[PDB]
Amino acid sequence: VFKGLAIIIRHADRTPKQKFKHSFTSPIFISLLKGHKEEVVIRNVNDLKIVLQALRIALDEKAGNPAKIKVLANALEKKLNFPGTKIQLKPVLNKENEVEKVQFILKWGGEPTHSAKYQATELGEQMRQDFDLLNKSILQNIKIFSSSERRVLHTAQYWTRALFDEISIRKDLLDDSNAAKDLMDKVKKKLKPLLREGKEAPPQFAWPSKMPEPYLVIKRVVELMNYHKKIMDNNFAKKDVNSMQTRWCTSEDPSLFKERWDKLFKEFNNAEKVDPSKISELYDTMKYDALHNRQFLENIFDPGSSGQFDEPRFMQLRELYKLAKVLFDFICPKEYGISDAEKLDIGLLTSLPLAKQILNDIGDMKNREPACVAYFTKESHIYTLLNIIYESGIPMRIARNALPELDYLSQITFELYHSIRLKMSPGCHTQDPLDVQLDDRHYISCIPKISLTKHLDMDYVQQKLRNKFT
Ligand SMILES: [Zn+2]
Ligand SMILES: [Zn+2]
Repeated sequence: VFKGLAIIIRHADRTPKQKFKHSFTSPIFISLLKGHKEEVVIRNVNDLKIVLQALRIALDEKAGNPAKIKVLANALEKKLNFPGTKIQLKPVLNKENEVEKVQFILKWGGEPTHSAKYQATELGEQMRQDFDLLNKSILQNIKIFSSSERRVLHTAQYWTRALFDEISIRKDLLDDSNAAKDLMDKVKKKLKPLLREGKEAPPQFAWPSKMPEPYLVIKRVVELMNYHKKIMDNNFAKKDVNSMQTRWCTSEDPSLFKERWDKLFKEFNNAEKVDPSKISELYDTMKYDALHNRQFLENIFDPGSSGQFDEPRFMQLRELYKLAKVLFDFICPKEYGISDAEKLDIGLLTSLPLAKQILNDIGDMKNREPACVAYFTKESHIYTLLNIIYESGIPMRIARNALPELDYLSQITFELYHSIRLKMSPGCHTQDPLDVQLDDRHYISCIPKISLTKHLDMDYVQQKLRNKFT
């Protein structure tokens, strides 16, 4: 009895955001500022090659910490051609308005990975199969939206190709708005106390019963992190690191691997200083490495041999992955609101325009004689739109805490049949990243959709929603 579909889709796999920062006083580094006495940003690929050349000059004639110029230079050579890669030069002025030192900040990442096109194409083909079995006329009524971010449009483009300018960027609905950033900071400060001292798993807050107090979990993660840093150092100092993995996608090499983890090891070596914003960073890198650098991850963290044969050795690492998922399940989802009122206000400030559009599109599909509208959005809108759904009081089949992580290519579906059925998918998500069978593509298949509600009267679902718009 199908009549239409309004599907919200998250962007596909992306690389972790990474940056190197160092300050230099040598003249060759100061000359990169080209006389300017304020922050200088470099994003022209040709300008990056010139800066790259400056690092090679510094190398031949010692100008700065040689070890640190190599890591910046090596990272830049591999990353100079990636959109979003930039250099920031922050000059430091002394009492006489003279630049005495310049901070060199190299930032890169946040681009869709080589795996994203595969994930998006499978979904577009799957949806073509699904549609050509429900009603072939639906393909003639496809409308596609995308945020302005490159990673989001990238996902939208390959899904559209797989499904069949038609993609209509809509900044007001699907791009980020500073309306909720004022309120998410009020919330962010509220999460720090939840993790420290001895808060007894405050209220429900998405936390397992068998787990000890949040502060104990953090302290154990620090122990596992301090443990693996020493393994990594021991492996770099003794073994050949360049032979620990035969495939390096995205132009990465063992040096960039060490940098991502060296930073995290620095940020997770004192439990009384762990920042809750950095839990998501730790967990984002663990998925990335488990997806794209498993072999090197195995070997560079391989302890060796402890007497007995085949004695399991990746015990401390599996524990670390498990504990990071707990922290990611009870901090990051609560950046969009802790209390129901916070989840509500942040949810409206972020996704109210999109929510009004969806109900109207469902209303049009009822009056037309089926169609589909796909909105490709950043990760933030999926949580917030979901929060609006729950706080509306509409009868659910599953509680919020029970939903799986809203991973890459997570979807929210509004199926119109008169009756509305809500379904969701966690996207390309796995419960055992260290055991999943991977291809050379470093690509995980997508999880089928699950029903959030049953068939609910259309006229009913509009009152509960329009009552929350006050
Ligand atoms: Zn200037
Ligand atoms: Zn890869």
